[PDB]
Amino acid sequence: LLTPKIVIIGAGPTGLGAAVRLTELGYKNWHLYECNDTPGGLSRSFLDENGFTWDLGGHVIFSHYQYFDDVMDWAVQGWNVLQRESWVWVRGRWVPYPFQNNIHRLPEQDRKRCLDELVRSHARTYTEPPNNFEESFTRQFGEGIADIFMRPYNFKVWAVPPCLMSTEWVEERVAPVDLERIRRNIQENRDDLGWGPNATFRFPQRGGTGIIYQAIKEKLPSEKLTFNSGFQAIAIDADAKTITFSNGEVVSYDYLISTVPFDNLLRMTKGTGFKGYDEWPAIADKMVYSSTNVIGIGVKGTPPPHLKTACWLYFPEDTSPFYRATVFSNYSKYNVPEGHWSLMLEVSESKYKPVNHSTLIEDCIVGCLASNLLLPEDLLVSKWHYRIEKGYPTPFIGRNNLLEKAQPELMSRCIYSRGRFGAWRYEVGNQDHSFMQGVEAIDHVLGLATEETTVANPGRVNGTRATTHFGLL
Ligand SMILES: Cc1cc2c(cc1C)N(C[C@H](O)[C@H](O)[C@H](O)COP(=O)(O)OP(=O)(O)OC[C@H]1O[C@@H](n3cnc4c(N)ncnc43)[C@H](O)[C@@H]1O)c1[nH]c(=O)[nH]c(=O)c1N2
Ligand SMILES: O=c1ccn([C@@H]2O[C@H](COP(=O)(O)OP(=O)(O)O)[C@@H](O)[C@H]2O)c(=O)[nH]1
Repeated sequence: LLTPKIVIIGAGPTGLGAAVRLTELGYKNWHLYECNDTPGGLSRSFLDENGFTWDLGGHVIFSHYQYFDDVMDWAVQGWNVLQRESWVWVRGRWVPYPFQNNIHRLPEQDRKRCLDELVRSHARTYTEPPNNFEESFTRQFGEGIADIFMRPYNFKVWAVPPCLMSTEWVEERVAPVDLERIRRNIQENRDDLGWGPNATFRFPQRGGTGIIYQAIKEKLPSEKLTFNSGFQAIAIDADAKTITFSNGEVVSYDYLISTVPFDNLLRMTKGTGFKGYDEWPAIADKMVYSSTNVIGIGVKGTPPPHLKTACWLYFPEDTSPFYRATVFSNYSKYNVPEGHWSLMLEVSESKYKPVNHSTLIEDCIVGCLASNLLLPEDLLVSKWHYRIEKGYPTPFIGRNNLLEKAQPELMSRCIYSRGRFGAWRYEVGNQDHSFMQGVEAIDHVLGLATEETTVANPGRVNGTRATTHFGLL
């Protein structure tokens, strides 16, 4: 029985998600193309010349779907399960994540400022909802929390002024505060712990996050996968329904599951009969994102007592260039050579926030010294660096309207643009979301489902847990 030809571009979690579902269904007429030598995309891991494994920034596995959990169990045996121990370095103190719920750990005067400003913003009411993320967190948390944490931290990570960001992506990312709880915490010095979908997470014992997608790759039919730099897609002809690669090859498709960046897709896709086609270049120009610099510092010995069981740490202040540090050796003993530990640092970059790359590593090290991560006597054996051009899809004001101008037109022509940058929706931008966007796209294409829940209803997916199992486990 011959079936429509499905081509997948990209072997990150989204693409592999589509491939896995097809495999589960026993579908035969499909092929996946990837221009990297290795599966995983932004979820790959790297082994440096000194024996240190690196992820591309802190990655931890936590799932909103039974399906993805099953896939993880199926792909990888040997998981470490950890309770999140995450902190914020601010005003000379270690404050438990989330900052806003734990202001009792601030020095007295900062704590008083945070509480008082929180009381004052409770006393202020408004006719209309906030127009942007900054107005939103300022009204919600008060000027104390905003000044000490929300504003400097959010610029430091997003590399975009938060006043240019929308407000509805925050549901599972920005914890709310309760004034009565906060006052009680202050009376009792009682930490407020365990908030959020990654309060518990898991991480592979060996090979970093990338081992997951390597194992997945090895489970799929090898003949249906292509990993080669010549297979970078550089033109989509939607009339002829072909994909032209950088090596000059041309292949046809009935359906295209594209996980390349949405801006890249719009600029390389040509055809007739697309409504609004002439606007595509302006749409692509308006898609806001930040780049991500990953710096891996390998250190002799063992981490200091205050970092013994730390996971990831946040740095709102200008004494460090990185917004986050991960004690990556605490996820697995095998991420480092014996007798060492490691810090994985993240520095954002954009048009609003340029980076001097020639001084970046040394600046990170100076930042570690100033932020209680390293001491002058620490011995550094590895200084790894990796720059991601497209790191975060900014939830910028106007994003949905831009997306709605092209996405339904692409889909009506059998082109499904999905994943972290394929759909450009940060709030469903993690590994489980991405993987499931691939699974769901296949379901839609094959008529098993009438809608794609994850990419279309971020609120629904993150408010519940999907219960359906993965059959190959
Ligand atoms: C700093 C940082 C930190 C985190 C995370 C990201 C980043 C940058 N993530 C998000 C996670 O990385 C993400 O959800 C997935 O990698 C996205 O999956 P995709 O397949 O959508 O994109 P992704 O970028 O992964 O994959 C796309 C693939 O398509 C390929 N491609 C692009 N253009 C092509 C072309 N023209 N031709 C052929 N191939 C092409 C690329 O090479 C790439 O391999 C995360 N998630 C999580 O669950 N927990 C976490 O803690 C984190 N933390
Ligand atoms: O103590 C904190 C730390 C972070 N955030 C917010 O949570 C968002 C998500 O950050 P996180 O490290 O959860 O996600 P990631 O950067 O990995 O996408 C950030 O942009 C912050 O605005 C917060 O409200 N309180």
